[PDB]
Amino acid sequence: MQNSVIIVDKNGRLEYLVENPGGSVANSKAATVTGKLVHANFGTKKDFEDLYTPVNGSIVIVRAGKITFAEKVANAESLNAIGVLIYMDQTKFPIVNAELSFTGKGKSGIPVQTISREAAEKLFGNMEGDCPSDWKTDSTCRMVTSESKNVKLTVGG
Ligand code: NA
Ligand code: NA
Repeated sequence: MQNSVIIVDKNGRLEYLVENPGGSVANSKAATVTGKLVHANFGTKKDFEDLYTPVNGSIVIVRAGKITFAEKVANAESLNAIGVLIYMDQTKFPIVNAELSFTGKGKSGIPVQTISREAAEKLFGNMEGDCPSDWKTDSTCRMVTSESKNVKLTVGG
């Protein structure tokens, strides 16, 4: 279903293909979105409450775990995020059979994509701000993209 995660420079001339994930998120809306990438830990409600950066109008990246993918997306949707990236921090191997179950059996309101940990680590290289020690995640974790960088998420259909 031809998915792609791309870091685009705000000068409009440079971009860097992070990953074209072979796996698709079942019931994700098919679209392309571009904006800031904000790390929201696991995407739980408390994670979003303790977040400094407003996710409204931004792509959020979350770790798999604690809650379903649908609940992560539903919280990001509620806070007016434009897209969601999901990755596992405990393995390099990609998420398989990623799935979104919503009331009414419909799709997400925003594009949702699973990415490998290597892909997440690449995004973190273009991101600033150490993640809180309380998250108990890899030292490569970063919070928000630098001002000169946006993430272009494309989920195909
Ligand atoms: Na940014
Ligand atoms: Na849940």
